[PDB]
Amino acid sequence: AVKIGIIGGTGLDDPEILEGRTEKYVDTPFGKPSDALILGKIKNVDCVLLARHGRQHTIMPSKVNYQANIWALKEEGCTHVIVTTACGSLREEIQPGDIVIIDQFIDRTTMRPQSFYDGSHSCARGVCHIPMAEPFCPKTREVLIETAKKLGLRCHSKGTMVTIEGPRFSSRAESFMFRTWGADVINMTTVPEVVLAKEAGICYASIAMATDYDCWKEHEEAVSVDRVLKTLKENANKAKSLLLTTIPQIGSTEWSETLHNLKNMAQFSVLLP
Amino acid sequence: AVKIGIIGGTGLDDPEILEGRTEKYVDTPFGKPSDALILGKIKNVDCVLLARHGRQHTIMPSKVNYQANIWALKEEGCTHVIVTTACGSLREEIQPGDIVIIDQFIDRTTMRPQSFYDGSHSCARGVCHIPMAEPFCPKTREVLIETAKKLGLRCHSKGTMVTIEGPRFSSRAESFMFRTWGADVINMTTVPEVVLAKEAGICYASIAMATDYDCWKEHEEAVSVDRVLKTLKENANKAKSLLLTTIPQIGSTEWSETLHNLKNMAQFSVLLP
Amino acid sequence: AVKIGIIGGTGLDDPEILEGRTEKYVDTPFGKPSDALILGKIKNVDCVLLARHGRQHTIMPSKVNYQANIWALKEEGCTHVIVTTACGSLREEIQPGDIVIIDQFIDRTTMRPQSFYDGSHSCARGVCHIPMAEPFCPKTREVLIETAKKLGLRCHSKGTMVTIEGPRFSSRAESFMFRTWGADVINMTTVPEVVLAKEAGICYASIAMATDYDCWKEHEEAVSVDRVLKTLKENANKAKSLLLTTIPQIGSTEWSETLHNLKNMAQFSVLLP
Ligand SMILES: CSC[C@H]1O[C@@H](n2ccc3c(N)ncnc32)[C@H](O)[C@@H]1O
Ligand SMILES: CSC[C@H]1O[C@@H](n2ccc3c(N)ncnc32)[C@H](O)[C@@H]1O
Ligand SMILES: CSC[C@H]1O[C@@H](n2ccc3c(N)ncnc32)[C@H](O)[C@@H]1O
Ligand SMILES: [Cl-]
Repeated sequence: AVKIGIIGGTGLDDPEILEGRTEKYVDTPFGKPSDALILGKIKNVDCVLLARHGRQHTIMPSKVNYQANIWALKEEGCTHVIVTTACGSLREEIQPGDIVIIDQFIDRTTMRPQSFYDGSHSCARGVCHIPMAEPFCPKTREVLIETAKKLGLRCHSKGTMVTIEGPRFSSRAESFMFRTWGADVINMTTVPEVVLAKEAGICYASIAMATDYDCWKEHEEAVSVDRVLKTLKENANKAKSLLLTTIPQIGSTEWSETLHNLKNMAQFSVLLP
Repeated sequence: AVKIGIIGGTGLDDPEILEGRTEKYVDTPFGKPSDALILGKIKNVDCVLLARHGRQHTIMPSKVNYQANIWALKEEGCTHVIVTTACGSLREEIQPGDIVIIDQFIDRTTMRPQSFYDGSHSCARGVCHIPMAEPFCPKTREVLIETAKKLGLRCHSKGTMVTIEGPRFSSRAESFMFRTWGADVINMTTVPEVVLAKEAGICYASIAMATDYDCWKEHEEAVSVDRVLKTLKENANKAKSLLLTTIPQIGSTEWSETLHNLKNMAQFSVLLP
Repeated sequence: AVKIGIIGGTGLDDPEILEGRTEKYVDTPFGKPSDALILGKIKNVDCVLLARHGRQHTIMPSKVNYQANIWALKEEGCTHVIVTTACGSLREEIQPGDIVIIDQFIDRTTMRPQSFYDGSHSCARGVCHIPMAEPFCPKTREVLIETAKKLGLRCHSKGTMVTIEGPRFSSRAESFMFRTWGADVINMTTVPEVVLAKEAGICYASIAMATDYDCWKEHEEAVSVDRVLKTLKENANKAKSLLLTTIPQIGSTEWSETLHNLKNMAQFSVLLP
C-alpha cells in the first residue's frame, strides 16, 4: 500500500491532476500546513496534494511551514512525497524548460527550522541527527528518469540544488560562486523540505524545472519573477504529464524493504536521554 | 528633482558635511531608524544624512534596523542613496586608505530580514523576489569613480564585498576562503542595506574604505578595532571630499529613465494573491 | 594561579576524570548552563567540568547555551578552557580515533548568538568586534600536541574545523564543498564556543576526536549516530588520558603575560558610546 504526497511549487501546483478530489484542512503540532490537503487518485493510486505556497501563492519561501507540511503528509499516511520546484539553471546544458531529477543539495538557507526534534514537542522526543549522504529516494528518481525518457522530455538524471534563503535572487558574484561549489540549479525551497521528509521516513523526490539561467551570464538577460512565471506557463504541462505517468508505476513497484530501511535510518538517528 | 540619502558608516558619518542642517526624528512601519535624519544641502542638492550605527556608534551590525533606515530615506523622498562603509581588504593591491566603488556582494549574514515584504505590514503586500544581478547603481558608481580620479585619490573601479554577520571578525581560514570565492573586501553592513534599497526603487551606491588587510596575511598584523579606527581617522577626509564633490554632479545629471527602470523592476518583482 | 574549565562533548564528558568532585548549579545573565558545574582537581590543579549537552545528552547543538556555558566558567575563575568534540574527518589521513588539535574554524552556523555584547545586558556594554585570526590558544595547543606524542597517540598538530548548524548531517555535495574550502574536520559545536571564550579573555583549546569520514567517500559507508557513538566508546579513553596528563603541565607553566594579552585583546575590542 503506497500513498503519494505531492507538493506543488511555483506555477506547478494544479489540483486538476487528481481525480475524485476532496479538500481536507488539517492541523499539526507545528501549526497549519500551507493550505488544505487535496485527497484524490491518479489511476488506482491514493495521492495527497499540497500547494507549497498556498493555492494563491501568498507565502514567501523563508516563511513556508516545512514542518507542518511534511508532518501533515506523514499523518495522512503518505509513504512517498514527489514535489515540483521552479529553479534557475547554473549550467549551460540545463536549458529553460528542462527537468532535473536532483540528487544532492547545498544549503544556503539561514532562518529555517530543519528538524522535528526541536525539544518543544512530545510528538518528537530527543535529539535527531539525520544522515544526508543520499537525500533523495533513488528508486523514485529512477522511475522519474525512465518516465521522462518514455515521454520524450529533455531531462537531466542528476543535479545539485543550492537552496538560498531569499526572497531576493542571488547576486552575480553569488551565482558565479555557487557554480564553483558544484551547484547545478538554484531555488529557495528544497531545504529543509528534503531534510524533514528524511526524518519522517518518507521516500522523497523532486522534479526541478529550470526557468532561467539565474544571472551568471553577464552578457545575457538576468532572472526576474516575470521571466520565471512565463517559462512555467509554457512548460507546466511537462511536470503534470511526468507526475501522471510516474505515479501509477510507483503504485505497482514493491516498496516494503526501501520503506523499512528509511524507517530504521530515521529511528536510529534519534538520541534519547 | 533628486534627493540624496547619505548613510554614514564607522568613522564616516560626520553631519558637518551638510549645510543648512535640521534634525528630524521619524518612525516607520519597521520601527525607528538608527538615529535622527539630518536634512541639509550640498550646494543646491537636497540631502538626508543618517548615521548607520547611531551618532554615538552604539548599534552592532546584526542589530542595525536596515528596513527602517531605507524606509525612512524613501519616505523623506530620497531618489538616491550613497553610503560609506569601513572594510577589510582581501587583495594586496587594495591598500588601507584606498576607496573601492563596489559592484557586487557575497552574503554571509544569517540573522537579517532582507525584504520589506515579510507578510506583517499592509504597506508592502505580497511576496517580493528582487533581482540582484546588478545590485549597485551603475550611473552613480561611474560619477564616484570619475570624481575620485578628479580628486587624485587611490580608487578601485569595481569590487566584490563579502558581508559577514559579525560582530566577530573572520578567522584566517574564513579570510582565505573568501578570497577563493572571489571576494575583494569584507564588512558587516552592505547586506541587506543594498537589497532593501533595490526593493525601494532607490539608486544605491557604496564608498568602501579599506582599513586593514583582514587576517589572510599570517606573517602580517591582523585586524582589530583600534587598527580600523586609526585608518579611518587618517583617511575620513577622502570620503568626505568624494561625497561633497560627487553629489552636485548627481544633481545636474538626468535621472528620470534610470529611476523609472528601478521603479518598474521593484514593482514587477512583487507577486500578488 | 590557573583554573581549567573542561567542556565535555559527545561521549567525552565523564565526571570521573576529576578527584574531589562537588556539583554546583549556577545561573548567568544569559540563562542556565547546560548542566551543573563539577568542581574538582587533577593532581593539584583546580578544574571545572561542564557537559556541553547536559549529562544525559538531551540538548541539540543549535540550542546549546554557549553564552551561559562560557560565562559560568569565567565567573567560577577559569583561566583556561580545554574541550572535547566528536567530529567527522574530511581528510584521508585523519582516521577515526585520531585526535586533531584544531587551529582554525570555518563558520556554517546560522541561528547562534556569538557575542556577549548583544545590547541586552548591563554586564557587557557596547559593541564588541573580537579578532579571530588566532582562535585557539597556541601555548595550550603545543602542550596538548607534545602530550599526545608522549602518550603514543595518533594526533594531528593542526586542522580546520567547519561547524555546521545541524542537527542534520551534511549532504555529500556539502561534504565535498567543505573539502575544497580547506576544512579538515566537521562538527556542530566549535562555533560559537571558541568565539565567546575569546571575548571572555580565556585561553581556549579543543581536542577533536575523529569518529567517521562524514560522507565524501561515496563508495564507503556514510556517518550515522550509531557509527559516531561506537567510535567514541572505543576511543574515549584517549581523550581522558590526554586531559589527565596535559592539565598538570598547564598548571606548572607560566601564564600571566599570555592571559594579560588575551585580556587586552578582549578589552580593546569593545566600542563604548
Ligand atoms: C516566483 S520566482 C521565485 C520562486 O521560484 C524559485 N526560483 C526560480 C528561479 C530561481 C532562481 N534563479 N534563484 C532562486 N530561486 C528561483 C524559488 O524557489 C522561488 O520560490
Ligand atoms: C569598528 S571595526 C568593525 C566595523 O567595521 C567594518 N569592518 C572594518 C574592517 C572589517 C573586517 N576586516 N571585517 C569585517 N568588517 C570590517 C564592519 O562593517 C563593522 O561595522
Ligand atoms: C551524536 S553524533 C552528532 C554530534 O557529533 C558531532 N559530529 C560527529 C561527527 C560529525 C559529522 N560527520 N558532522 C557533523 N557533526 C558531527 C556533532 O558536533 C554533534 O553534536
Ligand atoms: Cl555559506
